Amino acid sequence: HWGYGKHNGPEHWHKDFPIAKGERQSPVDIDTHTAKYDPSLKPLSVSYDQATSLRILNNGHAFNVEFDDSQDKAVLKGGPLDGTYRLIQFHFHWGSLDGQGSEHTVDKKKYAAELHLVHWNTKYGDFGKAVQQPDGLAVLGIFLKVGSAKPGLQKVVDVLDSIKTKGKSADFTNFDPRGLLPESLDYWTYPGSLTTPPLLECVTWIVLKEPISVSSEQVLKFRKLNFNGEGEPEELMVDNWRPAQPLKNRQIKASFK
Ligand SMILES: NS(=O)(=O)c1ccc(NC(=O)Cc2ccccc2)cc1
Ligand SMILES: [Zn+2]
Repeated sequence: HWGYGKHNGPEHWHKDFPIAKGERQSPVDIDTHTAKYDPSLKPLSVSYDQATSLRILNNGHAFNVEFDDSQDKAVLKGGPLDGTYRLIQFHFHWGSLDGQGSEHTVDKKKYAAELHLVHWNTKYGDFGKAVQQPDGLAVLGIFLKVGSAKPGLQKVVDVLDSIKTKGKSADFTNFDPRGLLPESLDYWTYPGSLTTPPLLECVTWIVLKEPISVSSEQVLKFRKLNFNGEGEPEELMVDNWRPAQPLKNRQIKASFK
């Protein structure tokens, strides 16, 4: 099965998922000097006040904090988007070292980690239908650098002991994802894909310019998770990122000058 190792990692994915070599794959390098300001972009609207988190799951590739997406409770709108996109889960990608771990890069710079807040377009009724549409998903990407702690991340860090291995879940209610956002909502946007198999070309990417800072102790706790199941040989869940893919016939737009 696919993963992030030498024998099943990103260079192999195309054999089971030929769209890996498609026309709108993610992540990409964001060349800041080549992105163009688009004055018609609207400000983002992040409306997370009624968010209902339910559960945290180690799925063997990352950990997901899942939300109740059966009503408009935590939604993303505006920016490049038409319509209302409901938050279904967030997760991270991270490195074995502070010098790598993000999926997107900025002028070839890699961050220590990257947060993905995954949303789907309510016009398609459910997530499984949305991933089959070119405008089905909107993923809000936020870079993490190592420095000061992010207080709003700590509740996530402290539950990780309970979901160390693949297939473990834990109750995770009343978590407020607003505590994971930076001050500014300035962003870059482009059309792309899921960054893991099945690599579907269904995502409007919205990547914030301002990173959040997390502490060394916080990211070290991410690196204690396991890709394996309980009772299987231990392999640390680190370097669960896909490298930058060719931009091809796309322009990255910026919301700011
Ligand atoms: N790293 S990312 O945010 O691009 C990203 C976000 C989500 C997924 N996968 C699913 O959510 C699972 C699924 C896929 C297809 C159909 C039903 C379920 C992979 C990558
Ligand atoms: Zn992701």
